[PDB]
Order: sequence, then C-alpha cells, then structure tokens
Amino acid sequence: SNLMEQILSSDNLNRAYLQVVRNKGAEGVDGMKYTELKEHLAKNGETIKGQLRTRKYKPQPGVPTVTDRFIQQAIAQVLTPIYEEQFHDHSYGFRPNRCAQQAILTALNIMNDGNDWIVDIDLEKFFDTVNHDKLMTLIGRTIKDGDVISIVRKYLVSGGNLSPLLANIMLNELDKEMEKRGLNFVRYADDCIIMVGSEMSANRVMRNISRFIEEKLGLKVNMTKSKVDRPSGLKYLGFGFYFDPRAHQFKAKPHAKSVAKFKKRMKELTCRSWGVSNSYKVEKLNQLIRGWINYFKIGSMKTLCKELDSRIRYRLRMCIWKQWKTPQNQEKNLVKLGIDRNTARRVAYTGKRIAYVCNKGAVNVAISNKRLASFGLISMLDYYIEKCV
RNA sequence: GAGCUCAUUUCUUUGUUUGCGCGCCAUGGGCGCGCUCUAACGGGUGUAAGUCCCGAACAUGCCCAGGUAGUGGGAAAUGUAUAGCCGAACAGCAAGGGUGUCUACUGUGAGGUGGAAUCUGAAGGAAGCUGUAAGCGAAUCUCUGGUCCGACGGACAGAAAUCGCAUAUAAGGCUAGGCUUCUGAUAAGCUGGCAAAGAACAGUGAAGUCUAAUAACUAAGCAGAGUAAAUGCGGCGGAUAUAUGGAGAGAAAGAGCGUGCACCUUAAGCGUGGAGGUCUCACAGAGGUUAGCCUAGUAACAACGAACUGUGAGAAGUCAGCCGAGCCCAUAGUAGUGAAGAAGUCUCUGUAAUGGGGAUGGAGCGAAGGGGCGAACAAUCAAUAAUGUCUCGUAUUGCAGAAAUGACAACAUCUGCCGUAACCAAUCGGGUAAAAGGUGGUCAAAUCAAGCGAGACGGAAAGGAAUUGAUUGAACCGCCGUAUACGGAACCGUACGUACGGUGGUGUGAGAGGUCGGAAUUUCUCAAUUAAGAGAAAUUCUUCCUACUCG
Ligand SMILES: [Ca+2]
Ligand SMILES: [Ca+2]
Ligand SMILES: [Ca+2]
Ligand SMILES: [Ca+2]
Ligand SMILES: [Ca+2]
Ligand SMILES: [Ca+2]
Ligand SMILES: [Ca+2]
Ligand SMILES: [Ca+2]
Ligand SMILES: [Ca+2]
Ligand SMILES: [Ca+2]
Ligand SMILES: [Ca+2]
Ligand SMILES: [N+]
Ligand SMILES: [N+]
Repeated sequence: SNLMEQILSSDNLNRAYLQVVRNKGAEGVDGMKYTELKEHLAKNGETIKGQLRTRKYKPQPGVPTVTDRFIQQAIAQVLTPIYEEQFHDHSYGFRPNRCAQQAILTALNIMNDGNDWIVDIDLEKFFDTVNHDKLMTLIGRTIKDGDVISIVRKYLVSGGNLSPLLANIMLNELDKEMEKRGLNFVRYADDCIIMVGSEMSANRVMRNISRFIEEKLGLKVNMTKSKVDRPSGLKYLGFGFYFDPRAHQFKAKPHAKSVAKFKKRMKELTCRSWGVSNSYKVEKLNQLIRGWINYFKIGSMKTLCKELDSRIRYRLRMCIWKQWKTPQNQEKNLVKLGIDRNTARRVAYTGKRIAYVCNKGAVNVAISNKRLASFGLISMLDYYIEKCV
C-alpha cells in the first residue's frame, strides 16, 4: 500500500488539478464546477484524503462531478507509468506520445510488408460488457491498490480519464495473446485490426480471436461489423486505404465518411445566410481546415485538396456576394475590385441567382484566388504540401 | 478562375420622406335619365345587326431549309383594323416638402423669410399634368386548363381559422454533367441552381381548338455531384374583369359625353387647431460680489456649485400595434357635431370579436399629440410503526496464482489451395476450419491460497414516508375579419397600409446594408498645360436607421 502514498502525494494532486483546469470540464447532475475546488480542496482535502486512505468514499451517477474526475486523474497519472512497461508497442489508444497517425503509419508498414488481408474486429459496447471481477483481478496481478473497484462498480451499474486506461489494461491481455500467436496488428483503444497473409488464414484468425475474446477475456465480439477485408474497403480511425500503382506501396487516404463530415462542416461554416462577417467565416474555416489537414497529413489528398479548395472558394464567393446584399453595392464592390462598370452593372442586377453568378466571369475575376488568399483564407492544397507533400 | 466546358436582367420592393384631431370638396364610385357611337369598308340573313354569316389587298410570326442572311412561294396565328379603356418596374414637365450646409434681409434672442446647391416629388388627395411601347376591349349559360385562396406557426402548443402525409446528418425544386432504353400554330402558366414577390429577357408549356399546306433558288429512367433566410405533394370546397388560356351555345349588350341625387366615400388636396414637454427674452423673488454686474455649466439623471422658482410675452414643434381596461393633467368640456334629431330606455337580429335596424326620447354627445397612476396578461423570484441505513462476531460465495496424481496423444494455434494450363490472382473447374505442414503437449485438479468485495444469520446504534410582494416584457416579425385607399387581378406589398376587433412568435448582441446632412481624397473639364476657384464623376470617413441575416 506504499503506492497509495504516491497516488495521494500533494504535488500529483496539484498536477491533477492543473490538468483539470486546463481540461475545462463540465459539471454533473450535482452541479459542481471546476472553479470551486480550490476552497473545497482547502475545506475537504483532508476529508477526501482520509476517506480514500480508510476505504470509504461515495460515488457519483454520463459526466461525473469534477471531484471524482479529479481523483480519477490523480490515480490515472500514477497508474500509467507502471502500466506503460507492459503495454504492447502497437497499442496507440490514449497513451502519452502516441496518436492515431502512428497507428495508420504502422498499419501501412505492416500492409506493405506483405500482410494485406485484414481481420477487422469490432467489440460490442466495450465498457458495458466487461466483467468487473476479472478486470479487477487483472489489475490486482501487478497493482497494490484496489480502491478503483468502487468507481468501476458504482459508475457502470449506477467517463473521465481513468476509463480509457482501464480499457487499455483489459485489452493488454488481448495484445499479449496476439504477440503470443505471432499476429501483426494495430490497435487504437477498442479499435483493433489484424493483418495476415491470406483469405482463409484471415477467417481462421477471425474465428480464433473471437473465440479468445469471448471465452478468455469476457467481452463479446460484434459479429455484424467484424469483417474480413482488404485494405481497399476498410475505414480505420477515419482513414481509408488503397493500393498505389507504385511498386508495393499501400497508401492511406481520408475515408469518404470523413470527407463527408468535412464537407458538411465546411457548408455550415460557409452558409451565405450566416449573419457573421466573412472575416469570421474565414477564421472558423481556417480553424477547420487547419485541424483537418494535420490529422490526415499522412496519406494522399492532392486532388481532394484541389477540389475542396475550389468548392471552398466558390462558397466564399457566394457568401461575399450575398453579404453585399444590394445591386448598387454589388456593382460598386465589383467595380472597385477590377471589373468595368458596364459588366459590373449587368452582373449586379443579376444579384439574385447567387450560385450562377458566383460560378463564372465577373465575380470569379473580382473575388479572385489572390483576393481570397489575401483575405486570410488559407488554401488546403498549399497547407497540405507545407505539412507533408 | 468554377468544372473542352465559361461571359451573366445596365430593374423595383418587402427596409430609412409623410403618417395627429376636426371640417370642406370629387376630378373616384353608386343609382337614374338623355344624346351619340360600336366591329378595316362593303355586302347578305333578316321586322330589328353592336351580336349571326361572307368577301382580300400586304406587314410580321411560322414553314418552304440550302452552314447564316437577301429574292420567290405556302397551313394555321397576329397587326394595320370596333366604339373606346389604361399608361411601364418608360420618358419629360413638375406645385410642393426636407437640409446640422452657402448667401442676403430681419428679430435682443429662441427663430423667421427669399434665394443657391442637394435629396425628394412617394404604393395610401397638386384626388399631379403631358406623350407613349406593351396590354385590354360585349349579357348570360355549360364544360375545361392554369393560377390563387381556405391564416400565422421548420408548418408544434395555441387560435375563430381546410384535411392527410412528408420535410433540415436537408424533403423538394433547379444547374452542369455521366450511363442505359430510344407536324406545326394558339399560350394562361411554369422554370431559369432557390428568403419571396413582381417586372425584363430566354427556354418551355396545360387544356381544348386550328393546320398536316407548299417549289425551290442564290425524350424517359437510373444512381451520384453542386446549390437553399422551407416548404412540397395529393383530397375536398371556393375564387378567377392580369376584362385568366380556351371550347360550345347564345338578335345578348358594350363604350364615350352630358346631366340629375338634403347619393356614398377617400391619409401626401384645401382650411383650421396644437396642448404636455423643450428652448428664448424681460420682470419680480432666491443668492456669488457692495438694492449695481451675473444665473449657468455638466446630452440628461445623480451630485457640486450664486445659478433656483414663479409671472408675462414669445419661438420651433409634434402625431407608429407590440403588456394596458380604466383614471388624472392641460388645449377643453372649448373647436366640432346634434332639431333632415344626441344621451338615456325598450325591442328585433348578427359575429369568434368589433355590430346593424326599428319604436320612444326633446338635447346632448364631444377631439389631437405627450406624460403620470394603473386593474389585468406572459415569464422569473421571494415572503408564506415498514424499507433502507450504523458497527461487531458466525456460516459462506465471485474472480487470481501455486499444484500430489490421473486420463488421451488429442487439443489448441500459425503459415494457407489442388489440377488443367506450352503455364489463368475463381484471368480456367471447384473449395474457403481446401492441400502440405511448423509450433506449444492438452485437460481434470486432491490440496493450498493472496487481494478486493458481495449478498445472508445473530446481538447490541437509531431514524422515520392557493395567495400576497417584487423585477422584467428596450425594440420588433407578422397574420386574419370588416370598412377604406393604392402599387401590380391573384401573389407580394403600401409602418401588421390605415381605423377597430382577434391571434401567435422573436428578446436588449454581432454582422451587413441603406443614408437627409457634413467633411476629405483622387480622376477630369474649365483658362493659356493660371486660379484657394466654377461644372462634375468616383471613393472614404462622419451623422442617422435596424425593417434585413445569424444567435
Ligand atoms: Ca412590411
Ligand atoms: Ca399598342
Ligand atoms: Ca407557413
Ligand atoms: Ca435535394
Ligand atoms: Ca389573350
Ligand atoms: Ca399619391
Ligand atoms: Ca408658433
Ligand atoms: Ca413597448
Ligand atoms: Ca401579406
Ligand atoms: Ca414608409
Ligand atoms: Ca418591417
Ligand atoms: N417616420
Ligand atoms: N407588425
């Protein structure tokens, strides 16, 4: 029980509080905010410290209150280094210095190694199907402290930053079995795919690993979405895969259901009847573009960024033309952006038909690509080339 | 540049002048009555032709094709070509109105007046004027197409308000494509990538009806992509003089002018009125200074400061539903209205609500804008002995790990085809725990048992199952009924048009735009490549508005 002191050492408590206030969490049903635990940890810090050391502490019934979140962070920031030396190298889900892009690159490395038959595994409702007793004794093989059984019990049948770590302990046995059988895999947390060399070997691996997960782990495989694929019809962590006509290189790409989400968010951010300034639309669109590129910066989006840049500039021309709002102002702003007054007056009295008018000619020349890049709109193609060509 | 394609309406609104009361007047409408006309101009049928019927010159539309245009012909359609109506999102004139600006006069001043410049002269009364393009142009009756309406409300609650279904990780429409299967005329309307409504232009185009004439020359289905300030489809009922597209009857009315009517009505016309507040001046008081000079500053409040308050004479000047029944102030019980008849009373009959007649009555009824009090409405807030548990022992059970010895060499797990094939990755026949194999032995545990719990048994801790009073509703979006006007019939609008009555919704921020007025910069023109200047054009800033978009 000497680990319990490092769990409740006050520097780790203040670091957990810093992680909470930088996390900016939300209150639960009780209604206690992240602001208020300074005086509450002054008022009740000895109370909760003694209550945890004497094994009597109350749960919360979604989003937990920030005291339970804060204690969960305080125990998960010390339970993690001791569990890092046992975790597999191809486990990338909620670990320090590990992200989804590492999983995609390792997937491509194994994919180009010669294992291009994918055993996609979908676990059905992960945290609602794990037996608490097997998970808790799995913790109890290497951990001196068992106070986590109160959270595990009375928050499921009644998460924060302890539940993904416990998910990683529960799937670490699966990862050890995969290394035991000599199978290659990549695993984000409860999102794992096996790569093997042939069809009927992939079916054998699917049957045996579903057998192992159901019997010797205690969770059920969702058999309706566990599918033996190729890396051409797989959606893994938002990335689809394809085969290049280069030598033996499989390449990643954003999946069509991720491009659809980006296009939906782009169409929302460039709605022409959105009553904010076009500087604000350009700012939020740059935030969305800049957050969507550097997650998919691995993989090929040359033509996709070209098409999306063209669509973004078309919708921004429509937004600016709708915001000009009158044929007099459309004519004036068209003249002072370069167009002659006769052509600008003919175009501006087609003020309606916004989509036709912003498609071609005078508005396409006036609101140019340089006029939109100097406006502040970063281009998807040039940003993608700047990050990873 | 969007995706070889690709070149667009030189337009107006929903959004910013005015919006009060009372009175007058039609140049508007209603009902009469007269006088003229009415189908290119002629004929016929006839008692009666505006109606019914027949007659042909040539200009456009369309066809005849001759890449397109020009000569020669031909089938429908239109015009010249009905009396006459109307006047464009067409011009011109324009009485008037606004201006913190420039200038002359005037007043002690608040201000006023006349000019100059500029905006405006409007969808609600100079019932503005003039000239048009285009459009229209005959009672009724039947059939039919299109459109619109049967509120609003993302179409729910509500409400007096057509039904049903669908509709925002977007119905639906539309634009540009992709793949398969494959005779025209009239012309309301529909659509043109979507806030929605109209105009322009273009393409199409329902229902009927008409026409199948002549001569040649020089589209549907299918998946997607893109695009929305949301409605779409069907049933039922109604309207339809933009004199709605037509078809059939129909000897049927239509138009202009004049004139009557204690006939009706209108918001920018004409008279008149103007409080409450806001300023200006002069007197008195209240004071800084020793009755003599000053009385404001702080948008405003609060609060300092001598700087406050009356009285009189003046000046500009109002005037929009948002939650308001009623009362108070002052113009004011005055203007106005009423004896061709009020208030009050009775009676009859309507609406969801506002009402409308009839009898009696013998004289009252009665404004304007602004502010205050405020019943009420909407929202938010405040005052007003069981179970389960607490802690001790008892019997346990969930899940690790270690393993005396048995039973089977059979269970797991990982690479994953065979033949034809002169060589096929189901490119060919099958099959996907297919061949051929590699690796770990597998299971049961007699016992032993960590750590965290979990419900049971027993004895001692216990506990208990309306009103009043405040604050907010700043500012808006509409919609419907009746009366009444208009743009542009419907739709959409004119501050929800306005007046009264009824009914839902948004919530004090940001953005975008418009802008009477002012200031500045540039590009010109002007002289002569002088003028701080005159005529401008463009842009920016400022003043004002938030009806618009999003929350
Ligand atoms: Ca309006
Ligand atoms: Ca004409
Ligand atoms: Ca509606
Ligand atoms: Ca659609
Ligand atoms: Ca016609
Ligand atoms: Ca008028
Ligand atoms: Ca006066
Ligand atoms: Ca109000
Ligand atoms: Ca309307
Ligand atoms: Ca107005
Ligand atoms: Ca409005
Ligand atoms: N006004
Ligand atoms: N309104």
